[PDB]
Amino acid sequence: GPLGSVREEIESLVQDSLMEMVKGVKNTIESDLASKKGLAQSTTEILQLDPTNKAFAKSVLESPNLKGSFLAIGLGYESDATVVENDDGWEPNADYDPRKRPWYVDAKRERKLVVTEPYVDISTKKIIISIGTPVYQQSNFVGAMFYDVELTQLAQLVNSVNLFDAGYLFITTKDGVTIAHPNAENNGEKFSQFLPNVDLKEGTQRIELDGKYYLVKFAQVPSESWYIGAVVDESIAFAMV
Amino acid sequence: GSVREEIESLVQDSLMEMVKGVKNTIESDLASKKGLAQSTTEILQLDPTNKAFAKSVLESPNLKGSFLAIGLGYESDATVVENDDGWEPNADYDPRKRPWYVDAKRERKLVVTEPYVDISTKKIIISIGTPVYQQSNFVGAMFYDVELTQLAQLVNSVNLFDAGYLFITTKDGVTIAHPNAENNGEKFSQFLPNVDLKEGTQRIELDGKYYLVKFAQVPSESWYIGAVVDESIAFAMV
Ligand SMILES: NC(=[NH2+])NCCC[C@H](N)C(=O)O
Ligand SMILES: NC(=[NH2+])NCCC[C@H](N)C(=O)O
Ligand SMILES: [Ca+2]
Ligand SMILES: [Ca+2]
Repeated sequence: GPLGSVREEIESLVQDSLMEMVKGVKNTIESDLASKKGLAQSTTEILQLDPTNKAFAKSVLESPNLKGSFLAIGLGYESDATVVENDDGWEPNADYDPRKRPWYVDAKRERKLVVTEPYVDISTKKIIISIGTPVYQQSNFVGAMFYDVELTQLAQLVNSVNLFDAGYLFITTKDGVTIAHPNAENNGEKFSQFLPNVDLKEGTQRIELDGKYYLVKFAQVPSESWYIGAVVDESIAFAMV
Repeated sequence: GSVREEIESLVQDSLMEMVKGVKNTIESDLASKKGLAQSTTEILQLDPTNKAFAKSVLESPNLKGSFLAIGLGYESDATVVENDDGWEPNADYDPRKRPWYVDAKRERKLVVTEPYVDISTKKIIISIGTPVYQQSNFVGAMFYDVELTQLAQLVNSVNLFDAGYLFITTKDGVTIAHPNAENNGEKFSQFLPNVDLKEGTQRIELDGKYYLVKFAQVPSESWYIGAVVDESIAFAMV
């Protein structure tokens, strides 16, 4: 056990908290996504019993349980770029082409159910992930569907945990864009503005920022390709143990 | 003694682990299936009397692949719209005298039955039961059969080093999960007499052998998780 027996206990405790958040993120988000996946899949299959029937589509997407399980649900058509949608607070722009949206492109490309990476919603302007499913009349691609999922539980998980008064946990994208933070205004920004000179990589990093010493640990969430980050002030943490 | 109390401690650890495992697999499985059964019911409420529409929806691949069997019983014709390729309701089959129907009709909402023997597959199953409405008329009820195979895997995955095993019963003591599957369907007292279906620690004597029995209740259902060990064999191992 090399130099820093109190410093290798901090690192060990941060690793403990980091691992629980990893399991914590999986046990909430992934189990929720799995539930929402099957719901989106059945909805897609039921809808292509009569895909061009947009009245039937609106009827299904206005169904209370389905309507209350997602932020918003919609269908974009290939030929028309017509959008059937169930959000009582959103209607397409003059400029809104579904066929060039991330959930659409992914669904058409994979020819199966897809999940997008965190992007900022157009109506809500919050960062969300969307469940994308392709729609087929009968082997002919007519369009794709979006099932918006707000990352609320990520905001709750991160807020709850306090790394023994020395720091906090946070979540970024694969490109280091913050999506969950105790202070929510860091969301949408690259984590380099509140935590500069830190590489987005799994493992342990130690840096000095203007007279302060910080301990940083990153872990990945393989299924959603997110990074979970842990920061503490090593000086405060050291004296505390 | 201290060693006997350690055994009781280790049995409790395995017991609590199993309770957690049931909630982390079965309950999350039910949670996902309940949301699906609820959305499926409301979709069918667009045209409840449409036999063809119901059939085509119940035959949708993902929906048909997420349940053991899905059906709709009517209050009038007593007819059934089923999606089981290998079944067809006998003349003696009345949907409205089945557990899922009465429970769903009694309640305002979606319901989950106690584990019961499937009339067709003869397996032990639970059914998600929902009411079907038109104009706010009760026009019938639906069932969503769920196999309890994930219980068998949990129960079978336990290795207590020949000292004992874990088992699951209903609130009535009817075994629905056992390392010896031949005990499923019978009351647990058939192989474990003089044990009350109560939460807590019990020590019994059976055929010159001494056993330690510990029960825990799964509150969302009413299932009891049972933990049993041969105290002599347990002493031997640890
Ligand atoms: N609730 C909404 N904002 N719906 C429309 C946008 C859907 C999806 N987030 C997109 O940008 O394509
Ligand atoms: N797999 C089946 N065939 N299920 C239909 C018969 C049994 C069903 N649980 C009921 O009592 O309604
Ligand atoms: Ca709207
Ligand atoms: Ca049939």
